[PDB]
Amino acid sequence: MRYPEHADPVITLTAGPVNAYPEVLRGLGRTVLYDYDPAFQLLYEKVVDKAQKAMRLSNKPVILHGEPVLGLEAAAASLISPDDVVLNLASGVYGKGFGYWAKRYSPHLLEIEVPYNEAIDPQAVADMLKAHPEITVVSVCHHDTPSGTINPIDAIGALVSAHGAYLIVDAVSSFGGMKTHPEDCKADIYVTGPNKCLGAPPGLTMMGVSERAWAKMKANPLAPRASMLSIVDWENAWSRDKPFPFTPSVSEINGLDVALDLYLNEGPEAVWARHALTAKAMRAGVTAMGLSVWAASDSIASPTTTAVRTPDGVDEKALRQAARARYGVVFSSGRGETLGKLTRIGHMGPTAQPIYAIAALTALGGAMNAAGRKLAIGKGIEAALAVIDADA
Amino acid sequence: MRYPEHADPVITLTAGPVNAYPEVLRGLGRTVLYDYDPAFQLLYEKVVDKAQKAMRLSNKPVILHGEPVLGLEAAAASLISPDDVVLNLASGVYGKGFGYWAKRYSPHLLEIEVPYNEAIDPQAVADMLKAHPEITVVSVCHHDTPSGTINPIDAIGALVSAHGAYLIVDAVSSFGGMKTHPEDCKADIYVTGPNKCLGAPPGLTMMGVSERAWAKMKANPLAPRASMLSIVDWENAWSRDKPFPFTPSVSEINGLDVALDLYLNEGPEAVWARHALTAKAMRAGVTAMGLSVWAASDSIASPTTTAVRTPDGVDEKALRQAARARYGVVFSSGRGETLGKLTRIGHMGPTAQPIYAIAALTALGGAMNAAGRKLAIGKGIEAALAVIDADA
Amino acid sequence: MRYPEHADPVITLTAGPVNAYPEVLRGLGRTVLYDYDPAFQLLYEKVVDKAQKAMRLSNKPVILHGEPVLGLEAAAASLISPDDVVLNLASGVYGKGFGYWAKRYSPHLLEIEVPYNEAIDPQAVADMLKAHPEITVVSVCHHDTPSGTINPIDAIGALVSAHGAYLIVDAVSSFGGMKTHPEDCKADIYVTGPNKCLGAPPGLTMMGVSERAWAKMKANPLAPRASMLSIVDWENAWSRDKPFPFTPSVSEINGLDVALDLYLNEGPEAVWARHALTAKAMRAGVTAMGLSVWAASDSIASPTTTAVRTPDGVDEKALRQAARARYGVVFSSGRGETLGKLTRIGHMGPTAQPIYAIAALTALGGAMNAAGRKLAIGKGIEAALAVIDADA
Amino acid sequence: MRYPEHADPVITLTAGPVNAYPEVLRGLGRTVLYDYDPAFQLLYEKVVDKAQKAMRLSNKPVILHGEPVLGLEAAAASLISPDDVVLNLASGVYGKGFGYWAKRYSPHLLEIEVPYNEAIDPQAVADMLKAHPEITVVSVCHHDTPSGTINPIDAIGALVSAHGAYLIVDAVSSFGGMKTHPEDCKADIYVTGPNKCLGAPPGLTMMGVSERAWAKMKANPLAPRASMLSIVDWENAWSRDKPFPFTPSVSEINGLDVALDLYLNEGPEAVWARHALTAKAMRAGVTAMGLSVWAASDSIASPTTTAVRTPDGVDEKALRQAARARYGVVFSSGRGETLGKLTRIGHMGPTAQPIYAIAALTALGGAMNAAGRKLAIGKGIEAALAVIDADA
Ligand SMILES: Cc1ncc(CO)c(CN)c1O
Ligand SMILES: Cc1ncc(CO)c(CN)c1O
Ligand SMILES: Cc1ncc(CO)c(CN)c1O
Ligand SMILES: Cc1ncc(CO)c(CN)c1O
Repeated sequence: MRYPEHADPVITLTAGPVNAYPEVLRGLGRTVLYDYDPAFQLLYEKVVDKAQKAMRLSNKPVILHGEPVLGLEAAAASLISPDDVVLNLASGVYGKGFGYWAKRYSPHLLEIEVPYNEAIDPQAVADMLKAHPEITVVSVCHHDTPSGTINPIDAIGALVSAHGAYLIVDAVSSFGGMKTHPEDCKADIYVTGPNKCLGAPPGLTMMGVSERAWAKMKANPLAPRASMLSIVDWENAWSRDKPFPFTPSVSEINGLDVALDLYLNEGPEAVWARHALTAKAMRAGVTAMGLSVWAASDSIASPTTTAVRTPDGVDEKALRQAARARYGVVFSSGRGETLGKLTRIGHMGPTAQPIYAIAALTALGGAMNAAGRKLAIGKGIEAALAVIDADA
Repeated sequence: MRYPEHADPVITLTAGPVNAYPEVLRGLGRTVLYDYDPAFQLLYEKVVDKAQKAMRLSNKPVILHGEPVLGLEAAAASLISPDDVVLNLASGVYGKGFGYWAKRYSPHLLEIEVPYNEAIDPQAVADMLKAHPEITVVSVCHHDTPSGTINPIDAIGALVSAHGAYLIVDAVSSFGGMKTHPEDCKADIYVTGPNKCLGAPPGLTMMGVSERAWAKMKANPLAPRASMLSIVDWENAWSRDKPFPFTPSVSEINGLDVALDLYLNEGPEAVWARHALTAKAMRAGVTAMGLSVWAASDSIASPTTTAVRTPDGVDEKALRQAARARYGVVFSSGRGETLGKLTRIGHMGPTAQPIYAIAALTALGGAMNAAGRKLAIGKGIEAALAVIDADA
Repeated sequence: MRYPEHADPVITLTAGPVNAYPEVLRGLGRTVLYDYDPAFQLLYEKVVDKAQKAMRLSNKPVILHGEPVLGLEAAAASLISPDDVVLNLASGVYGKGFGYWAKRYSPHLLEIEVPYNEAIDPQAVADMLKAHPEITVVSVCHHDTPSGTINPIDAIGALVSAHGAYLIVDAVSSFGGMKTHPEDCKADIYVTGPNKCLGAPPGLTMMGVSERAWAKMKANPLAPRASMLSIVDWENAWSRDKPFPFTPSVSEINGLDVALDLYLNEGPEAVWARHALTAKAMRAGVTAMGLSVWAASDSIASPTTTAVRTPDGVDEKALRQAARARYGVVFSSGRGETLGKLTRIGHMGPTAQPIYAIAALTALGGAMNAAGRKLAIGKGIEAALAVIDADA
Repeated sequence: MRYPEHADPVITLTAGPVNAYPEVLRGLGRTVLYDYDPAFQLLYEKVVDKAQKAMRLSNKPVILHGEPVLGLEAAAASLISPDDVVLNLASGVYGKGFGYWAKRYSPHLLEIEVPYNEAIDPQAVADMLKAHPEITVVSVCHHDTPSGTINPIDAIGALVSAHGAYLIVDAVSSFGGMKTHPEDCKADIYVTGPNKCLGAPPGLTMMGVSERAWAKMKANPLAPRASMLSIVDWENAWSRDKPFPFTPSVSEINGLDVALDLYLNEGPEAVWARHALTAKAMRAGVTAMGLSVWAASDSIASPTTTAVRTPDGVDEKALRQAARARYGVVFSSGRGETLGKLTRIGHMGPTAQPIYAIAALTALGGAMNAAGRKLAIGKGIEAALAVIDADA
């Protein structure tokens, strides 16, 4: 049998979007209230509170009404002034991408770049900060999703703070899937969203903003105001007694409310543990069947996405097409420089369950063997199962 | 009895958000596909196709992934450059507000302004264009929602086309509720969304873009690129064979898909008819009970919102609070310069049914009489019912 | 304009089914678990607990997996033995109907019957019990829905208990809409369901069973066992550690779980108050516009349904057809003997809000006037509004 | 990690209930119409029409408003009278169970019984009918779910028709998952429902009734009338111009409407193919890892459920508990005489996709090996995958 391209798949095991939690799907269908209805004003405030709790934040996170690219662009536009000296850290497509936004707002850009299967060395950051005491802003990506690798943002954040500089963190594809919070890495702007590990669709940004970041932005006359890019205009919008700069995405708020409930109710530590275990099983299976994990070392592989290096001679696009057509299972391609070079299996929110690693490994192996590889699929499944069983 | 502020209301009869069509609420809970899944790529293309059909467009409308303030800001930022001389037409909050964005992108701003219960006079537009050959861009709001009034955008658009200028039209709260289309008014940029008459929640922008506008925006070094504010980045994203500049709001697209099906299946003309009838009945009831329609004339009153002038001396905020607390019915305040001057009752999508005008009249009259007015509520209901019963 | 018969209506204001609460609609879409999954076994037990709390029951209510006709037939089949002497009380279609089931299970049937707009006199019950000391079972209907009238079941229950007889109560269309509980009327079998005032669809029965009723049924070898009609087989099915006699209606259980939450969370007393107020406003409006409430006295009119007598010369079916076609509002016909003689407007769960009485009165008046009546519709609305305002 | 019993599982792979199709879950949340609303009357008629098309029926199927045990009990109660001599065919729990209801309605019962891993032999049926001209009714179960085995009902039905007897067929867990229709087996009563292969929750019965069966039931003084158990009461209820004996399960009808659309739109043959492939892959994997399929032969194994024999010495209850606790995968126990003897993995509707066989095999193998077995799980997965990859 074959699954047609036009028809829905059986299991979406991508690095996001994945299907939302079923409760979130129902939540998206909640009553759409007028945004100035008192019941909505209360709800919105409560949602900010839940987000604050989930992010372990000492102050209120800002919700912005676009998917997280909005938060990242807004952070650059607001926190980077023309006299700032920015150090951008690039270990993949998103990290490198951010430097282009930094250069938009300040002509002074320094960069540390590593190969797109490696991680930034905190010591290299320290060496750079010593060489360049003029640095005032540092930007880093936690999980550079198209690479499935993780940067040590807490160690990096400690060094940025030691140098009196501001830290911008992209944690879009890590928050909620592993231990990470604005406080942990001493972030001044910490950008995430509910559309990766939290199991909601794309549409909203969740942003931690330090009191020092608030001061800097509010004193910056170039920071966007009366603009979709404005962070400062949303400063007090959490309050039931305050207006919204523009109309909030009411249904997305309903979805986020449920996503936060699910996360908080399950227990963040338990949620992180199942992401890590699913990924660990996946990597063990990949290696056992004769494939290679993309990450330069196991230690930097993401607990929320496994990137698998495309073997020589294998057409990666055809591979994904075959996994879907044969088994109904959808994986992600790479992006930019990693496009065509790897395949990504997400382990995110609803898909962060070890049984999904088993399904993924089988479909990946099956498609690889259809492409003429001679993988030991059974061996891969047993290796993955051994990881699950050893944690039991 | 009293309805608590924290509890949900019984009927939301605002000028938006209103509760979405029940089908749309269910639609929002459809499968969230990976955005590069072939089934989603096809779905997105077919949603753009539906929007093109709904908008009677000769070319593809652009969907932007924020609520229509994004469309309006992006249009200013992309189409208006400092060489342009902008004529902004202002008869209300949104019309005047657009001038602020125009001035951000060009120092040259001329305006025709009328009080916020009037419509722009096409003779004044013709005269202004004649006196100012230097005008290159003209902006106008179709339904300036906080006033419940309509501008004659088709005649205005023809004058603008004859002059040789670009036209930017805000049809956020008119499209889908009355006859209007980019073609009808020779729009170069026509901004709307599904969150007023189309009965979806806030989150997306539907934008008609003329071939001439495309060329102007793509030529302009100052037009946003690699930005939330970019229209040009999204030119080819409708196509199943093309990537997305950033991740689309997948669940909002599911909602839009349903909203467009409802509209096209019902028949746009039939849909416009019931908006207009609901509004006509509303206005008749308002006048018969002893209140005044805000619009300077009945002829410019919107078929998608009835704005009712607050009797001098009545506390409009307390009035709305009373309507919700006594009867569970939610109305909109004014906004900006109409705040405190009037109350708005929306007739939009799911609320554009004449029986809702009856409910609105009773709650409005009841709240007014609680504030010491002596309205003839029965007379109001009978006048509204006569309109319904007379409809041919 | 006209609403086609094939298309959905705007507002369903019948005596049930009405549209479910929106939360219940979402709840019906919850995960369908295996009935022997431990999470479902726990859920089912919790649902019984919630039902017990809502019914103010000293012991567990039984949920049966058919709409309440099942409970009523099962009660007759189980509690009525061939040597029982049954007194059936009939003030309408359902009360009279029950006597046919009683006669199925015992040849000994006595009856008190009153006209179908009147109520049973507790004194007549007392007189009958004195005349016939051999009576062992008495059956009564609380709200005989096709009549929109209420029997004094607590007073009647006290007299039945005084005579040592068992009491079967049909509270299908009263429970949750007014103060009534098995304990209040000393019921031995108390049959209701969530498909009237509780705002869920039809499918489930909620049955209070006294310990004395349990003893009687279990000792009755003719009581249905291994049967859809079995109550006794479900005795222990509430327990997470016990099996289900047959497969429960899992999705209906999900709906009931939400319905109970809504009721308990709002506060039963507050729920009853809004049913009573909506009905009170409705009756005041009916009378003021020149129509007649069917009930012989206002005191016996149901707080959950208003039955309106059809004027001479008016085609009641055509009337309902016109209310729907003209205004999109759906009312109930009568049933059996009341069919063609009255129209019913329900005030049940989601429709038990006074603003719906206003909509109902307008559509009823409008349709009556279309039929050549000359009703004072405005006067009716004002009378209804006066009732609402006097409770404020 | 461990999945708590109180928390939801990851994948329900039981022989039903399984989670409903996502479209059905949404369908259950459709508007609940008044049952006498013309739009519902039409909808109900069109749902019966869809069921008739799905069942390839020459006449209208009857929908009864309880899960299919209602259909089976009602069929016994209506079709079997004490003059009848019933031949009950028993190869499992449901087959044997039906004999109990037969005996309730006629004292004359003959039976052909085989052990609960076998199928009824059509030669034995022919011989029995020959030896017993007095047989007037024959009952058979198509898929006796607690055994995962299939009886040859088409050949059996032809023998029964030749004999001149009525045939009652239980196709609850076969219809929609393999080729079978009332016509195919000359059924006089054919009982099924949407809660197994059709991917809806429990609550409705779909019943094929022959013209001959109608005449027999309507003649029988003992057939239930004015009863939950009545088939005869429902004969004309499909028609938009006819009343309902009691209130239909409106939300279940919405669910059924969607389930039938899914089935008819996909193509019944295509649907049967994927059930059969999923099952075939499952059986291959079970055997290759070292376990035994319960069915006496592969040829009688159901394409909608794989029953796996418990290795002697293994605690089957603890096994299922382990599969859920370790892997979040839910399997069915046996029932009655198969309880403790085997574990069942359903392949039904939404779970009838081959990738689910892979997940089931891994969780089953993992749980078995945790109980001290030494299964070749990798080998099992590879054998299952080979079946998938071989499918022409
Ligand atoms: C690492 C990362 N950053 C930012 C974004 C923008 O939302 C994405 C989404 N691909 C992402 O994966
Ligand atoms: C006329 C108008 N324009 C733009 C917007 C921004 O979405 C709104 C919404 N108030 C509006 O009513
Ligand atoms: C009073 C009454 N009793 C019993 C039933 C059976 O559910 C109904 C539903 N019409 C009813 O209204
Ligand atoms: C074969 C069979 N018959 C009847 C029923 C009653 O619905 C079931 C459900 N276990 C079944 O599996």
